[PDB]
Amino acid sequence: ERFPADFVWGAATAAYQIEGAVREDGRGVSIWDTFSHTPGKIADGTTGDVACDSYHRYGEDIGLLNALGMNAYRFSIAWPRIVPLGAGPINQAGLDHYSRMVDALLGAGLQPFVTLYHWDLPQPLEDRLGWGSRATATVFAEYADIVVRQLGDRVTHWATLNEPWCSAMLGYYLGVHAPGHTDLKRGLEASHNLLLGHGLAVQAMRAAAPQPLQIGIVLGLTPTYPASDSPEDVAAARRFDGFVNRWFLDPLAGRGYPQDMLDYYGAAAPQANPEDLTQIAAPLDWLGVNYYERMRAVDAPDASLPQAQRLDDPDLPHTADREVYPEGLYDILLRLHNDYPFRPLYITENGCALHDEIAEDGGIHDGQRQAFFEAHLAQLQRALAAGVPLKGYFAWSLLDNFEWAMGLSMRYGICYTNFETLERRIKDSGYWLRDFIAGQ
Ligand code: NA
Repeated sequence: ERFPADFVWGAATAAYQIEGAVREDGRGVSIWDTFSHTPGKIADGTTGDVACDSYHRYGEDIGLLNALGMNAYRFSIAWPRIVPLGAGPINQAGLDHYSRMVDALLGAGLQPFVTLYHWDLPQPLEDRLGWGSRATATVFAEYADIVVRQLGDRVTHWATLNEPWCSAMLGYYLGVHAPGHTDLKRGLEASHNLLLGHGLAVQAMRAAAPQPLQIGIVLGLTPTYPASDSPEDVAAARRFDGFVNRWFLDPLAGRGYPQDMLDYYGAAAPQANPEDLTQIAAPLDWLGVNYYERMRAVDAPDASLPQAQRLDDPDLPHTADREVYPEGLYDILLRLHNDYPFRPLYITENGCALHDEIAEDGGIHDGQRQAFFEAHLAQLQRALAAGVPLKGYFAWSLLDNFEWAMGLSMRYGICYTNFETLERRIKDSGYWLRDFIAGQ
């Protein structure tokens, strides 16, 4: 029933999703400014131009985290605020902003867990192919250096990237995230340059740091299960597992890219010399897992790569946008612990979206979200029992925000955001986490 006395308890956000103030204090244009301002890309016509106004209202965010009894806050720094041209001079006003925010967090007893890259590539870099270019890896590392030099006296726990599978595949293969390209080959190239940027950044950060750091990367992992034991469905499960999970885990673990996937991708695979693989495998202090759903896979020979489609289970619960499968969190952690070298581990996102409203009494009665937390935290207890070296849990999200291609329409917060007034209110699931955490 109990977590470690020193366990990290937080909630998570990303800069473009919450900050607003997109032109303020020298901020440059990101690929998500471009993409959200492109008609038709966002479901509901919204942008991150205002979002939660957390650029001005991070004090209110800190107020929520305190009310919840949290001891940590996962958030991202916007590259466009720091190096507005992407490769070029720094913007001291950007760094001063996050400096003040860091001091405010520490003053409140909240450990900052900083993500350097949460999808907001400076547009001038995208103009030169973005993650399709190796040069972008080099300048990511330079950005990482600058940030750690200024803030690494106070922040020990850093993640280079958030969810490179999204940035590469949704951004450059499927076209549903910024920058919105639709080419497999470019998606795969982007994956390699993201990974190379990660590895270069780790090295740069260790050199630039004023004290030893605890550096990780954050991956979205989706445990995958064949719908039957047929060779066709099992192979479809392996292909999906490789496309999402092992493509990133293996090179990070020093195992190269998975050979099955290299053979499957054929001519679309990127050109990956041994020197790049050595850099990609730069030793980490921790690994973050973002966990939402499983994939129950059936073979789908006529679909695009990886030729595997989800077989829905209507007896399972569904949220606004996903199937619920808490057991998958235990499965993927047990696999990491036993099969891969990363440790310790943090759950850097876990949460759900629902059609939340303010009820007549003023509260938000999101029982399904409460039950979602309760069920996933039970699986974490099981994983801890099995010896998994788990050191923290961050709910996605602290508050409702701009949820990428779904816009403001898809509410993941444990706090409700009124996007007209910018008032935040804690949901019932938030109060449950508060009281659960206080018990711990
Ligand atoms: Na439902």
